[PDB]
Amino acid sequence: VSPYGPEARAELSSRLTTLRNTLAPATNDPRYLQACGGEKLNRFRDIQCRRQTAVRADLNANYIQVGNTRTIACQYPLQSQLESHFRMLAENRTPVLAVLASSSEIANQRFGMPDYFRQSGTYGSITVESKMTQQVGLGDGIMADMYTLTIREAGQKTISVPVVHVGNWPDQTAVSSEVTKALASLVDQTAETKRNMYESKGSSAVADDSKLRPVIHCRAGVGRTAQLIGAMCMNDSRNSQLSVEDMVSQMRVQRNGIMVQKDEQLDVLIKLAEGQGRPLLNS
Repeated sequence: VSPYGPEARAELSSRLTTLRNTLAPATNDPRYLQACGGEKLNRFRDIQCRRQTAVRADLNANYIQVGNTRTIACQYPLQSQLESHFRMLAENRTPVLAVLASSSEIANQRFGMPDYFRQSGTYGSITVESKMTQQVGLGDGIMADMYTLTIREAGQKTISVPVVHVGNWPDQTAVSSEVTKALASLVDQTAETKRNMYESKGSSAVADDSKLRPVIHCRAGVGRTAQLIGAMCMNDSRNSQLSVEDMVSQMRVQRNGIMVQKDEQLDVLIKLAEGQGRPLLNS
């Protein structure tokens, strides 16, 4: 018996599959947040948002927790959702926003994915100012671009959020383990330098568990986002013993059944798992 063999992984896929089929949204499904007024909520009719963990009423976003690791996964905001997207960023006092949508995607107007973090802009009352800083090589040609978004709203405390942007991670693909672990750490490390900044400042958002969470998003927020979230979860010593099965089941139950979309992305979390002698299945 090898916990990571052909057999074992076959068992993992059965379970995980039944869960996706089971979590599929029905029409007006009560488990999922529904678009109000006819305004559009969902980037893709079928990538839905669990009502219970929903962050705001008008975004497709979710508070997620696997083990002891808390973050917020979302979809790329549609143009009309930006003033709320920034609001959530500000109120969460975001220690870091990781964006995994490639530059070709954002570039292509057909996709309607605004280039919101790479330049200055005014949305409603919220004015934003971007400023590029370092640029880090993660390996295998992958590269992260770093920015700093300053969010200003009249009458509100000005908040700046550090952005980490992996511009060349194609949609529907998995970056290797090594680039993945390399990315996860770069995200954790950025998170703490900023958490530490609010901490030495006495911000009460530190007490609060709905705040100071890493916001991550790609295109649909179930693919490239999941894989990263599964590797941040594994970087936490506290999340010990938590198998891949639970890991995948919590993301899926707290967002939708498409979390960890492709079988190759899942292979990556199975690789990291094997590398720590971490279990795949439960029991």
